[PDB]
Amino acid sequence: RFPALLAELNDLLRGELSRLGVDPAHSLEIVVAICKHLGGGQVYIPRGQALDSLIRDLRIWNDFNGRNVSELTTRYGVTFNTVYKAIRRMRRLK
Ligand SMILES: [Pt+2]
Ligand SMILES: [Pt+2]
Repeated sequence: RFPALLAELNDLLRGELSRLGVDPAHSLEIVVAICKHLGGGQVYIPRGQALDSLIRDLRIWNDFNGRNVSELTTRYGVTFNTVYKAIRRMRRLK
């Protein structure tokens, strides 16, 4: 699909680019980096809930510094249990 998927990936990127200001011409520069470091074979991109659960945990575990779980439960409005599960998740993914 890539002639078409990469084409879509490009338009989406230059939209979000100009959206954040950045000149919409650096999109192609970004599509190249994604494909260059991520490419090789095929990957299954999650759709709904699986994706949404991951985005939540990614946001949480990226704010974790090793000792701020209390701060994370307050910033994200979720329970200690939810935060610890996200953490255990960065850890498990190899
Ligand atoms: Pt790489
Ligand atoms: Pt880590």
